[PDB]
Amino acid sequence: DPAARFQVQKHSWDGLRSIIHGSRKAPHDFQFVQKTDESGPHSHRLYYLGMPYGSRENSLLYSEIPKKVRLLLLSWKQMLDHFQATPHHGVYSREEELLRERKRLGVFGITSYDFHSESGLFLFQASNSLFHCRDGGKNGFMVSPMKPLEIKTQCSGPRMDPKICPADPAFFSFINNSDLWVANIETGEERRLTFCHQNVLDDPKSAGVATFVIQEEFDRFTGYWWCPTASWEGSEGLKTLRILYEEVDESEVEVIHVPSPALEERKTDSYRYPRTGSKNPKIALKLAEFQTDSQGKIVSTQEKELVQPFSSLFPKVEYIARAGWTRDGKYAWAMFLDRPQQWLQLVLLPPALFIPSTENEEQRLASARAVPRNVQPYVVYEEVTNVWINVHDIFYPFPQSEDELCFLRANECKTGFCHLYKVTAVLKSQGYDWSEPFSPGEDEFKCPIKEEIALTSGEWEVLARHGSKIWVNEETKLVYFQGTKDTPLEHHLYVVSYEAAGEIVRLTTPGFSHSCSMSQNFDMFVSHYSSVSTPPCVHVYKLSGPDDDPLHKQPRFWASMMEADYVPPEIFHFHTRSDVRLYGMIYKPHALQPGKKHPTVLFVYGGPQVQLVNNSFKGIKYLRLNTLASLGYAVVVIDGRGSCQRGLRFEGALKNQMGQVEIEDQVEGLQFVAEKYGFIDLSRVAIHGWSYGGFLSLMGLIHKPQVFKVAIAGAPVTVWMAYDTGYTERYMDVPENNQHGYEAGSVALHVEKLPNEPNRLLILHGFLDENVHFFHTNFLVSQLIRAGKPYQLQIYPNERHSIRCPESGEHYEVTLLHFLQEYLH
Amino acid sequence: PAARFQVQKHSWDGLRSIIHGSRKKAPHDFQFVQKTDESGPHSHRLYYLGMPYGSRENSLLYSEIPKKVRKEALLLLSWKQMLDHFQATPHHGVYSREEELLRERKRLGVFGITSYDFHSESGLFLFQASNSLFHCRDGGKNGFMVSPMKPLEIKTQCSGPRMDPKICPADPAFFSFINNSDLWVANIETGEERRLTFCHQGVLDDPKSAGVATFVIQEEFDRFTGYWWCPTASWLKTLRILYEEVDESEVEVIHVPSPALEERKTDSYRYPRTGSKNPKIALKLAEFQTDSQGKIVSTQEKELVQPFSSLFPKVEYIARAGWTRDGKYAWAMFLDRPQQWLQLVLLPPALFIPSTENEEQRLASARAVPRNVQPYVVYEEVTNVWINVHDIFYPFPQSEDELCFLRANECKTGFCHLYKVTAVLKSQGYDWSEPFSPGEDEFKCPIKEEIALTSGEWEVLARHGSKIWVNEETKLVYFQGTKDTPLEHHLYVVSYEAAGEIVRLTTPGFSHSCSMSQNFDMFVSHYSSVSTPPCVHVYKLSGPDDDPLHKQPRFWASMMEADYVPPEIFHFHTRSDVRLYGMIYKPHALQPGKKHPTVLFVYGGPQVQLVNNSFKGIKYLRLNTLASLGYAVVVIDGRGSCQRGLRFEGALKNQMGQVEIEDQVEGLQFVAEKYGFIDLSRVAIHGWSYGGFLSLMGLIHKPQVFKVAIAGAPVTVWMAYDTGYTERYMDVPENNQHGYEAGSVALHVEKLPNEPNRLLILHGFLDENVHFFHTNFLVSQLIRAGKPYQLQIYPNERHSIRCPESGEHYEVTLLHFLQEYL
Ligand SMILES: *C(#N)[C]1[C][C](F)[C]N1C(=O)[C]([N])[C]1[C][C][C][C][C]1
Ligand SMILES: *C(#N)[C]1[C][C](F)[C]N1C(=O)[C]([N])[C]1[C][C][C][C][C]1
Repeated sequence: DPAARFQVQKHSWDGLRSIIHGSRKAPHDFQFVQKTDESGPHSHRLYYLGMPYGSRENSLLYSEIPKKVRLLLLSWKQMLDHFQATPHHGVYSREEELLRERKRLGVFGITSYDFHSESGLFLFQASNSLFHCRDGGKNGFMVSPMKPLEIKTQCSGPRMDPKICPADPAFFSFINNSDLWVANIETGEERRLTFCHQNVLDDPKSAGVATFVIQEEFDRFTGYWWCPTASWEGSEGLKTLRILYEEVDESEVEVIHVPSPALEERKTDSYRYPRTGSKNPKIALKLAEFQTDSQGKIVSTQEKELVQPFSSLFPKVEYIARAGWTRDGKYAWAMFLDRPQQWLQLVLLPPALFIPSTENEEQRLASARAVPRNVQPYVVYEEVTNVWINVHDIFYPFPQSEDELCFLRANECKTGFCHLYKVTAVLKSQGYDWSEPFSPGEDEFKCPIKEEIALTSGEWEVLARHGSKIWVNEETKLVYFQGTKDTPLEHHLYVVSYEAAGEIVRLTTPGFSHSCSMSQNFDMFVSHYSSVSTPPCVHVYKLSGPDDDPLHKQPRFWASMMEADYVPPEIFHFHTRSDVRLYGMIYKPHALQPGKKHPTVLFVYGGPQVQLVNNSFKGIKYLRLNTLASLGYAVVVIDGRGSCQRGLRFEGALKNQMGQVEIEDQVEGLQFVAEKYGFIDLSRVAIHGWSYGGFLSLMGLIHKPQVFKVAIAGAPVTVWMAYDTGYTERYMDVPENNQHGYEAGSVALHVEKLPNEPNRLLILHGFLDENVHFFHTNFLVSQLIRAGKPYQLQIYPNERHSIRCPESGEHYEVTLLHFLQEYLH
Repeated sequence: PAARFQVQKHSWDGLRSIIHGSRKKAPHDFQFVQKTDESGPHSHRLYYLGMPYGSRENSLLYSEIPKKVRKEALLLLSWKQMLDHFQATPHHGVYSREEELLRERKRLGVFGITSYDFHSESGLFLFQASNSLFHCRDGGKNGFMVSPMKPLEIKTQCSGPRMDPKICPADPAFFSFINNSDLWVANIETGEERRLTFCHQGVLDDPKSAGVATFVIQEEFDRFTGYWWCPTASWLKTLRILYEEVDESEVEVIHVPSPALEERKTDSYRYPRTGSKNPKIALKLAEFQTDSQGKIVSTQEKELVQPFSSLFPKVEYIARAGWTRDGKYAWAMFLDRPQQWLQLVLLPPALFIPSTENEEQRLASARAVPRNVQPYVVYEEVTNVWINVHDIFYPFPQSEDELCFLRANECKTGFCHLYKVTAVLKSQGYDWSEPFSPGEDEFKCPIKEEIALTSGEWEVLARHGSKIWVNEETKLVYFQGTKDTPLEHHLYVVSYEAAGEIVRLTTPGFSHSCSMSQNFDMFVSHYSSVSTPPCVHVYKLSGPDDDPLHKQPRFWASMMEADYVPPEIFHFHTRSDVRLYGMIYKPHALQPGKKHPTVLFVYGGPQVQLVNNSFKGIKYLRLNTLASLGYAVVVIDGRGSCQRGLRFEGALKNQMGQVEIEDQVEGLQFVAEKYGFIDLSRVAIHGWSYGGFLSLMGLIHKPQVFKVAIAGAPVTVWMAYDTGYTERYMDVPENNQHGYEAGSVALHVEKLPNEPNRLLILHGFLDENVHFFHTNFLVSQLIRAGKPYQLQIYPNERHSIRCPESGEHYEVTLLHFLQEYL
């Protein structure tokens, strides 16, 4: 009991600063391009985004893949010649900074780019502007880097979301001031295609734009999609180009004010923020045509809209999750969702279904009568559930060979795990009088399913979210994908035949988790892979073997791109009293002496769409947990029920009772860790997490005060009523439908249950947080004062939902160390 | 050793009960009205605003002053209600935005009726209540009631609040108000309403306003009104209103959070930061004609015959305005942007012509204005330090071609004193139809005489509601002042005819807040001392009518009477021989030889004196509570503080932060030697606003003196504070780079402590005076230097913690922070 309890060494504030300062002192976004020159030594050029160790910023790079190897390390050749993509002092525009928050982009420089393979044209944002360069194809392969040519513009403000036109690389598109524009890269000609935008709250219409809740909660960063092929309709031979697009009216969506980064100005910015229960934007898919002559001059432009309203045709639809087109350009498609997020629909939209917009009532019925009777929406798929629809990206339509459609689809709600299915929907025209107005039935456009074959199955998932995707080879009839079949703790690359659902073959080595990228030629892949114990590598594997059995191509290591007082944690697992396997992670105290009992930090997140505990390298993002361990803290992480990678039913334990299930699992994990490992002092446990983790830190202190001595709640969710529609309604329902659950899970309403003793609660929040508004902390403090309750608080004035600036970051870590040092006893 | 007194360490529940155990407005806004009835038993009815001990809200009250009182018994007057079971405070204490902000600008803590207007002959009372307007009739033609009457609400077609109600002096059938930043008028008898200005439309696109005091004018110049009734009618009959018209277009906007935290919205505010543009301003006139039936016939919008910017090129702020009692001239009190040059300017009504968009009509009216008519600059106060705005300006009626007036003047000698002045109004002759450029001293009247009525090393009180009363029969001016001592306000009287004997009418050993009968036969004094709680007594002025200067004030009757240990006032001299006054709370149940930990409670900015001889136990209960636990609490009025004249206050000029802490350290070291109980090893500095600023300056510049600092709502960056206050003491930023930087505590964060537990920051989130930005930007810079801090926010609080539950939490936190860390 006396000598048994390990006392942490108490440092001064400057001492802790030096400790934090001392502790702190990869290739992605790939494009495989084959070289058509047998006499040269290189088979491919691999293009990618990457940040070298010497460089400040992310940039466009390339490596040369050789034809024969005798351990190769590939050189990182620069593409742009001494180019600063990041603007002066890292100070982005408002639109571009907010895109970086919605995409969680910590890195400076070029973060997306667009590529067109045949022409070899690269298109990207840089310097709060647009830029381009040419390599490969007709332009040829460069040895030395080339300066990227800036694209001139008559538009004022930022040009967001550049995309090259697939049908014609002379053309490209962008968003300027919430409208769709198009332009000619060769001639410099620009043309505006939508006219939704003009002042501020007085200007609620926008076009080609994903709104806040769509970006943040549905992972869609665009609301326009190029048609992939061109028509040649007209009198005298003009070429037509199309863009499907989301139109938005935000009139009835509540406004909130968030402070500007320019603190000296003392202003806010206005923002359409749909809180749970309140109105989301009024939405529509519209179509935009434009014609071109043989000289590349944009002749005419047209605004088209659906022949009947979007709200009449699709009466139950609340959000457009995803959209695009078939590869031949025959149909546009969309992925729709109801407001509960328990009913999804994959809908085809023929171009003939769209007619020109006019304000005149006479003209619209003429164009409506001119639409063929056979033309209509075709609902090819319908996913339904008692839990919720997670949006899965995978939807690969095969080109038709009319009257049916074959496609691959990721589906979780059928069995409870996300799996690939091949589906044939039967397209049969009911015949519709589009001029006379129209009320659809409950299954109005629902295609019959001819067959639905399961390609994958089991107690494991195909990855289809947060950038995971399939690669489909139509020669060999194989679908390449990623998944958890080996284990929840490791991502792995698999291959399976979509023709014949037989043997799934694993192509990545076990004991590591893999983030993979395929050649469109299917001859080689990259895997950026890692483990808990080993830092990440990036290797190039060539798929080799006889062409008579392409399923069993043995992956042979070709070459490498990246290689290589930190002590890794140990994964463990355990069963709850209800027989549910939970995984956990422990960092042991460094230089441990058995028999000692050490104070413990329960690091938590615990919300949906995150798995903390898996077999990949943690020392980059979670260095602070190792730093804690270097001082003699036990650090424990538990993936409780709710967390992702374990299918729908595991996730679904949260449904309408957020806060209620999670802490019990965390307590069980903490008590398991106590019995297994001999070094936890349960008298000195601290709970700590950001966002949902801060919410859970507060729930731990409220419901389990004898378990947790202190709480360091970062950016916490204190009032579920103040969070958005998309996230909150999905897990917790609308507020009027779940009064008991909203109240029970709102930490601000249970402040009487928070401690009478001071030094047991530290709150942290970013002042500029536009995700979880500082209100949450403000309102928690308001209620803490009303109940007569002590608290400590730290603001980060130049910081949103994450602490990006290093000096702020170091200060955060020093404070945490001091709070634990002085008060965790 | 055993000598160091250690405070008893309580749990948080313990400190909460301590604070709750400790905590478990007087008659003001007086009107004397004589009873015109020899047979009846009462000489006067005294009307006033007041709040009984049982009652929640402030309300309109009266007492009956009897004709004879028994001199054996001490007679206590009854507080009779005017209104019959009336709630003046709106539902849940939730005022409108305009009305809540007026209560912040006035520091009005109390709920209910905070102002009212009275008309004496008719007996009409007019006042805001229930976010609406109300009236009742008593005295005069209406007669004197015994029991209370229900106040009649005034119906209106206006939407939103009706601000700033005033009865027309010339005709009590009429009254005025502000609705949506424009002047309106209405007839109380007939219910007819008429709008007179059209500056506001239907708030960034809509910058013009009429009849409105802007933010900096309310907050920094003590003017809460932008329109002034003419006191007489010309003859149908015309009635007049002088008004300030205002354009806020070029004034920067800032966003402050709304009280509705759930909304997560802000409110826009024209906030002129130091160096940036103040409003473009103007005096205009609004006339309206009435028939014998009380119908408003016609209305006219009038403007000065030449522009305001051409006539008065150097004038930046309109400090005050009004009219002469006969209605002959309007007048205004002007100021330059440095605030070192003031002008009292008379403005004849004939100088104003109808506004028209037609140039031909404007030149018709412009040619028609007489050549002899003009502005008359009757006074000019100028200084190297700054012009404090003094209210006192009494124009005598003209017994033409000259003007006698009384004027309070501080810049002449360095102390504020009464002078009788005769200006000669001689008409220079002006071609008003052609435009022209005034130079310096263009309209400067010659001074015939300027006689000093008062003089000495002491001040006449003329700010923050202080005023004179002038009796014209007896040729006496009654006033208030510090002639006896800086620590006590006292009532004096002196002849404006013959500048001779100043006679004191209030008893020494107390500080007095007085109000005179306009009949000069009796006064009220609301008075107190450091040792004794406040009383409100009625004194009758008695004696021979041939010698009115020596009327002996005899106590007539009383209105208000009354583990607290009062502090002890002291004084001492600096190394430079400047007398500073100070206050100490000794530790309760002191054992001499013990050395106790100490709280230096500080304010230290301009326009405040903390240390005087009046009761502190109401407003500074927390300082006694500190003392009850064994803290020494020391308060020092350093150089810069008010009540000491201009040169003492002027020690601040262009070096805020630099002089004040030295005087605080000197006072603290003096207190150490004199009183045997200060442990200088355990000294904390604590203050709000300027005090928080100084608490931070104490920690920066004297870290070996002060162990901890509890900075409340601090001024951390002088560049972020307003024009009116900052430019006056610290100049423009372009003119004082060295001083702005030296006095900005946010820029010297490297000098703040490396050790944690030495700095507690506190701030109201809804503070629209000292924006939360100040704390925010201090924290931002604390992070950049790698410096520890603790922080507390008040989410439902502006510049003051008004809500009691917030207040208790604030006090508990302070006790815990001191207990653990001092
Ligand atoms: C945090 N984290 C906040 C508040 C609430 F807990 C959810 N949340 C989010 O950031 C979500 N928008 C993210 C959804 C995508 C994957 C991570 C969480
Ligand atoms: C505080 N107090 C704030 C900041 C600074 F100290 C000045 N200040 C004020 O509120 C002033 N505008 C007041 C003027 C009238 C008398 C008291 C100070």
